[PDB]
Amino acid sequence: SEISRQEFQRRRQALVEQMQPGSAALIFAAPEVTRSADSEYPYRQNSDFWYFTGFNEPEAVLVLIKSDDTHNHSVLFNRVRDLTAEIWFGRRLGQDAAPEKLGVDRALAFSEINQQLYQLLNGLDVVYHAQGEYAYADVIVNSLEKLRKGSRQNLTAPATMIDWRPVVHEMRLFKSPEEIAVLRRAGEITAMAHTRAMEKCRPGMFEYHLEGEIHHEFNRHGARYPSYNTIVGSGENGCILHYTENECEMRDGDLVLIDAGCEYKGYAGDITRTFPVNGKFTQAQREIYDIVLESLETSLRLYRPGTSILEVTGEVVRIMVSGLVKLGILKGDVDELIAQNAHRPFFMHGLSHWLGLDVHDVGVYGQDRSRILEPGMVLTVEPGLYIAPDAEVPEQYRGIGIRIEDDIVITETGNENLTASVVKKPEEIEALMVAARKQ
Amino acid sequence: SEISRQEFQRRRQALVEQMQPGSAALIFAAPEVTRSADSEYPYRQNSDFWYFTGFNEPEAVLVLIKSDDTHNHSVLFNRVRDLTAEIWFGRRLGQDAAPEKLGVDRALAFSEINQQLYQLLNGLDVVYHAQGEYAYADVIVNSLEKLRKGSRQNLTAPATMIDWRPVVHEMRLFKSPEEIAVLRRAGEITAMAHTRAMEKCRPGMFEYHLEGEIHHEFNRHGARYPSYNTIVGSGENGCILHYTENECEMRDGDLVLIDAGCEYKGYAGDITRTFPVNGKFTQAQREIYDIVLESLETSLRLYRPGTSILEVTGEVVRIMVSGLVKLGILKGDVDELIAQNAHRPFFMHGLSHWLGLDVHDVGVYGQDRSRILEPGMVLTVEPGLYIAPDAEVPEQYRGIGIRIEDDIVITETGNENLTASVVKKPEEIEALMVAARKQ
Amino acid sequence: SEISRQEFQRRRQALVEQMQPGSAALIFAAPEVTRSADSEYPYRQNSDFWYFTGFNEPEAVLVLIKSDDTHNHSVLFNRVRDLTAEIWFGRRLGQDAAPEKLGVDRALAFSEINQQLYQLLNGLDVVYHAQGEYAYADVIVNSLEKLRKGSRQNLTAPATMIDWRPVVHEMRLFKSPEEIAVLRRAGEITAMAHTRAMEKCRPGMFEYHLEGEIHHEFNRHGARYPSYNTIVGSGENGCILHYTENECEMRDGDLVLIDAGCEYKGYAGDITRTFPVNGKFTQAQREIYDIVLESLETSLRLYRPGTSILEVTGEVVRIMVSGLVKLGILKGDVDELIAQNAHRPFFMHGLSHWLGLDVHDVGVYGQDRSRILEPGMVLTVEPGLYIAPDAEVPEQYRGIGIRIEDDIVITETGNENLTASVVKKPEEIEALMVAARKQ
Amino acid sequence: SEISRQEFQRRRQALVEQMQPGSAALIFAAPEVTRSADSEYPYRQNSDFWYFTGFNEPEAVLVLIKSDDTHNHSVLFNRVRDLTAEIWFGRRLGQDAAPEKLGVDRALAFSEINQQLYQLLNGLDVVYHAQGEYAYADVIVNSLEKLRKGSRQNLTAPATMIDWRPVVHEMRLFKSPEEIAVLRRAGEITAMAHTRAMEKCRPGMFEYHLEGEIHHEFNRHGARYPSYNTIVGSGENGCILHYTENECEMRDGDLVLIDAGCEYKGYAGDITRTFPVNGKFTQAQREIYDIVLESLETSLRLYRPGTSILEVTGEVVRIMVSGLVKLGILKGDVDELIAQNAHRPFFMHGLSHWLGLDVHDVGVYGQDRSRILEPGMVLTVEPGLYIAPDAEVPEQYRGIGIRIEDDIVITETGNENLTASVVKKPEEIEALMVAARKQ
Ligand SMILES: [Mn+2]
Ligand SMILES: [Mn+2]
Ligand SMILES: [Mn+2]
Ligand SMILES: [Mn+2]
Ligand SMILES: [Mn+2]
Ligand SMILES: [Mn+2]
Ligand SMILES: [Mn+2]
Ligand SMILES: [Mn+2]
Repeated sequence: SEISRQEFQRRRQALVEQMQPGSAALIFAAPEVTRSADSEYPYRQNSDFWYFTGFNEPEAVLVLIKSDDTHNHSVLFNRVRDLTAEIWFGRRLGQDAAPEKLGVDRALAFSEINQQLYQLLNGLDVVYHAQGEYAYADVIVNSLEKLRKGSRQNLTAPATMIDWRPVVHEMRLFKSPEEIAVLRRAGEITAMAHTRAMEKCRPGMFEYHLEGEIHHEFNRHGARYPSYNTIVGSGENGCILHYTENECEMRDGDLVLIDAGCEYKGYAGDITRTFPVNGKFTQAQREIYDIVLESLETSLRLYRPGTSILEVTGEVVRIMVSGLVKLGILKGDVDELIAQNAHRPFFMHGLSHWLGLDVHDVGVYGQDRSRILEPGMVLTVEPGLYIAPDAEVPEQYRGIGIRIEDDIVITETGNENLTASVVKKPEEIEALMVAARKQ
Repeated sequence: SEISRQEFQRRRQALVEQMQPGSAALIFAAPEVTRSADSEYPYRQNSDFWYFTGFNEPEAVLVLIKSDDTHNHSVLFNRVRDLTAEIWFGRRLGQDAAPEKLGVDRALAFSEINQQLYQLLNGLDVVYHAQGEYAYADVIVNSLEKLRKGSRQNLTAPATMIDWRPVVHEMRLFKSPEEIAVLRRAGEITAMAHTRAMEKCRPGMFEYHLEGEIHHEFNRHGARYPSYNTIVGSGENGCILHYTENECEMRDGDLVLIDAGCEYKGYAGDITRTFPVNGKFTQAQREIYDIVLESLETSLRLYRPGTSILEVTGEVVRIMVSGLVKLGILKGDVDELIAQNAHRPFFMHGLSHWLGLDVHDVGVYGQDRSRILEPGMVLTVEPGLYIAPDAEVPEQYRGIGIRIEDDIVITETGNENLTASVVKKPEEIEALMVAARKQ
Repeated sequence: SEISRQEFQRRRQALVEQMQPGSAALIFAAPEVTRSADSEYPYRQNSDFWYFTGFNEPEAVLVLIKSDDTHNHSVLFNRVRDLTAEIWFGRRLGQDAAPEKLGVDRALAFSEINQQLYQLLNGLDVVYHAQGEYAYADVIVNSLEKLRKGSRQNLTAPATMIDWRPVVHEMRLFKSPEEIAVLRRAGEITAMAHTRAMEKCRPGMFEYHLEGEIHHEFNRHGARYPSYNTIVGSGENGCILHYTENECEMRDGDLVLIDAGCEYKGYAGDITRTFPVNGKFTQAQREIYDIVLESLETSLRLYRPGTSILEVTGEVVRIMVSGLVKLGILKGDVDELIAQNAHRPFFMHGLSHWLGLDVHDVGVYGQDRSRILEPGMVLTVEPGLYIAPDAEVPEQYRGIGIRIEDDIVITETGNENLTASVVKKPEEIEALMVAARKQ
Repeated sequence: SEISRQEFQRRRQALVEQMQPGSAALIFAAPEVTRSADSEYPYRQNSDFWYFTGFNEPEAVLVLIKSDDTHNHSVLFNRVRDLTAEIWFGRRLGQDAAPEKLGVDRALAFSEINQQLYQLLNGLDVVYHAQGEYAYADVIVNSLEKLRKGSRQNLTAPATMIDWRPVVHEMRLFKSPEEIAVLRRAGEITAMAHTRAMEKCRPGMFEYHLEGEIHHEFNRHGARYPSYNTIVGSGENGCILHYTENECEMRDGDLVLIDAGCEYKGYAGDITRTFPVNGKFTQAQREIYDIVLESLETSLRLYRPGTSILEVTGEVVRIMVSGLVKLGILKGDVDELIAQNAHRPFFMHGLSHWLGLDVHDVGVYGQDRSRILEPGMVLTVEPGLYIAPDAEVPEQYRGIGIRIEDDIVITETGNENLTASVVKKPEEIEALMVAARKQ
């Protein structure tokens, strides 16, 4: 599944629809980035620029001009076709093929941006620009100065600049059926990688070995890159939320927390599964795992239109405090403990965040993530309990870090879980591992 | 194999040895880099900062102070130990453990760099700084302005600034036995990945599938990342030197050029192998492959102390022109054709480049890469012939891109080939592929 | 005459009136400026910041907040009272006395601007800021980034930024009776300086001597500084529009063009008078002077509400071409010559420009300065003829540069000439000079 | 008197003499500076650029190239001759006339600086550049990056950058006989201005009136601009060291402290004289004035080769403490009071500073201004006593600010006072004022 040219065009029309007449929206591509000396990291297009073009080249600017309420057109600045630059670094779309290919009205060489942009903004009343996103973009836009100082040439600069991100990000917050299909495939690809990791894990292997298995699985399904740096934290490393070293050998008797997700057609998969390295939870590991699983299951039953992340979080907190008191990790009255946020040393992050072109996707959460949920919103559900190796708790719980994380989409009557194809019930994990351990 | 703390210390002493008395050398860590929004690319330490520390954290500065000819000491500025930043993002070395761990005399918090640096440069005569490398580094160093304007406080700024790169890069150009062992392991890891790719390749698979196989092989041996973006160009894509899209399905009857190398302990492996997708070279494919192979073999026999890349290139050019004339691709007198650089449309890059902490390693080449080779120098050997799909040559050669690339180390009496463990003779490639194709 | 605190307040209310509810206008002071090393030029406040405050200190920002349609208040950031900085450099208004003194509601220390500004813009919908005026102002305003990234702290940034200059400059274009009184005094002060210069001029004196006389006259009336760099161009120097060297000794038989105006209470006086150095126009000097004077007189009769600078310019051009044809300087048909802009080599600048807090005052001119004139507009009237020393014209006209420039205010039924108190009719100039030359 | 072309050439040769072979010194002109909107302050050339050229145009760079120990040449980048830019703003030297005029070997258009500079620095070992002086200069110099990255074009960048200021400023610290003649004329011009001010001062005049008299006197002698902003502090304003408002009406019975100096041929005059507004010192005014005068006279007797500013300051401090104890302003033992720096609340600045192309001239002072004085050094001598209007001292001394400041040149056997032509003994001041007050 993917996002076609037609949908990119619809998104552009939806923005223009919200734009004032006599205005221009400017959307810039991500700059290339250095890894070391003259080598660069694999190119990652800006999420917002991608959302409107599906074009993976740097040095490109999308210009949406709304002359009036009926008249509007698009202009793309992109790298010119160059034979020696292409023989060396790869093919370029160029200007001739851009209009038909992307669905834009015109295409100009990026090399001419400073000679053409001011001419496109001349006499407009508003310019929509995401100021402060990229320094090179700001330099180009600020160079407005030509218009401001060009009255003798009969040039006028738009006196209003509006940040298009709040509107674009609210658009991104609500997925189209096509986007949900893409995310559904990403969740499925990420689930297969996690299953594979569970089936490959053996005491003595290095944490990065599971990362290697996961990235090979992402790749074979057409998702070349992870949507974020893979986390493989065994033993004490599981208490580090974003532990990315993945350098320790995995110990017999320790749990391993895997946080990994692919990037398929620009969209993020986001899955976390914690399981025993030897295929068998110990009693103390199983006791913490149960609290985190109930937190997840209860959340999955509750998430729906009408509720909110904040509301569902209160349910998880009560589940957590209850279990921590029962195990002896917390001491006191449940309601009193809840009132003093006593769960915080063991659960210090949020239960959810939006999911889309970015793993921590754009969109307003409302204070304390209280915004009412509506169909089309995609988010993660990732309770966790992390007992520090030196926490003042019963000895057998120290160094246990557990998180169990799925990706869901709010539907008309609940939510659809995009990553339930990888097991999370302890007996199922053990059963899965036991079958793999026998060949 | 690896580079221990002792060797990092020796390198620091070797720099100090070359430094003037009453001076300070400043070496900055690479800044973290954004991939998208709030997600960052996997951290890659600056090669020069790594060369002297083996420390993989950002926001760190190595300060080597040479008080006089007998007295010198080191100061490291690095991120302070922070409990909440570590619970979230990972462990930090901190200041207490830095001296013993890295072998530096003192360690100060990076947060105090602007309050301490000027005090360290006060009254020195020279400051060695790689100006223009990183903007943040330049801002810190330029803020010298405190010393210049602080005469009333009895402060004086060094009036001389020397770029330490020419000296450090000349150091990097000559590998220690330990570095050669690391590169030898990197060449071996990269060769196993290429062998694996040859054995997995089947018509119909996508170019990125081979990239997935290669990166999984790098990973299992402890080389998490490639030293450069993997190139898998089948058919016409083989004529694009650094084709990294790797998006086309591989065709029965086409050749596939794979350019890939791992990064092991900071060092680059750099291997290219071109072979038939179906396990069998066609006559026309075999005819071009032979010219490129002879170019490589002859070069491997010749490379040694006393010669140069330029000198060996002349040998390759004659081999190329000779074969292109014999095949009908070039027309005329060999010596006349050589004199007019007639091979250039088919071989447009250099035969070698240095290899080390960077795939295109630092070090002076001499005009036209004429510097006399000496033991300890590591370089690649990567003749290639690329016949454009529209080249005015016999129809059967169009769209053929071939490159065969090994990594070598110049020794006292020749060179040691670090990547010969992956086959390159056509019968050997076919034999290898034929055995894999039967299971 | 001057502009009191009440008027500065009215101007602030008039801006707020035009502002949208839920917005803030930011107006920054001019930065101090270096003359050489550690010495600075005499401080000149930004015209727009002055227009709203009458406050002559650097490091100050005026913040006008419009909470809604009925509620609005002002906050001033200004240098804190410091005993040692004041003993050395001068008194500072400080925060305690600012509210009453300037008429603002609150005053905060400039040192706290970055800790307070974002708090003042939090939750507003619009921020009016003159982007690109001062780099330091832009850095402060862009540091919006705190609001954008502070959603977890419940902070929101205004998504709209509007340039307040077009509105403020349109305000500045129309003078209040008080401003016209100030400009009237400035025109009178500048006229006395020009009269003094005419009465002091003697062959052999240096051009800068007249500049010295002029600046001494400005000073004695309370106008310490010129509104622009004084121009004293004798002989060939008169053909250089903004000749400011004023280094040549004045020759018997040459004309001297003086362009000078004071800055009184922030407003510009702008007067040009050209006269013979020896007190007597030669026939050739008198013949060119007559054309320029008729151009000025005709313009002074015509300027009124309903007409425009462009319209009056056409009248001047016909006068010029007519006289140049009659003298032999131009050859051909008057109407044909006018049609080919044949006067341009001799009159290459505009006839008028606005006058106010800046000598070349803000305000839209309309294409080709065609905007219809209205009461309250202040402008200059400064025809000129400059015959280059090598111009292909009758020998006796070469090296003659003449300009005669007055400042006027458009009234309900014409214009009031603010600088007619300094003579411009040749017989009057000669009469004036002849009387001075006898003591 | 002035500095001719030959001397500018000698200075350039003296720098080249101290430069290493295979190097280039870069000296940039001061950028033009905005006063308001499109009007600029009168141009002030950078002191160091002036010191080597005597050229008063912006957008110019002096390049001194020392090929070896015998071979060296100069290249000047300066604004090209442009007919329309000159008709409007003034004449430009241009490239054709530059070599002969300034005495440089070649002159190139400033517009070509980025295409030519790197070519001039190619292959050199050292570049002398005053980093951080001007941002535009740094941008030009840093754009070295072309050389660093141009090895394939056979370009090499100098690896050493040396700040030429310490050497140039040490040169500037020692005046040539010609420079001393210029400073002698500047001191004489400034003394006539101060005499004029004393003779014009009358109760009721405004402080800025004396500033007007002073600047008119500077001007008539060919010193158009002050070397620093004129200070005219009457009454309590005299206790503000650099009071430049000069806005108060001068009161009968108050003292007026005038700090003013001209800028003649680039050099600074620097004189301070404090006298009664009504021509008669009161007893309390006379008692403080005597302490400051003795401090000055004693210093003038002492200043010579072999001593230092620090040494002479100790003499002044004893004189001050002695007189303050005798008047009742200080209480205690003189030696004890001196030991606790009890004079500091009344004398808080230094006794001297260097004088030359900058009023606070370049040159190393040594810790606490202890550098041994040598012939050729020019400095000021400006003891002062400032009793705050609220100081806990006898009522009659409050609000008295007095400073008496001369400019001297250290000679072989003492010093020559360059500004003694304006009276400083109280009876002489009164006598001077009394004669002027009668007409
Ligand atoms: Mn996750
Ligand atoms: Mn997540
Ligand atoms: Mn390669
Ligand atoms: Mn290579
Ligand atoms: Mn004028
Ligand atoms: Mn004018
Ligand atoms: Mn002074
Ligand atoms: Mn002084």
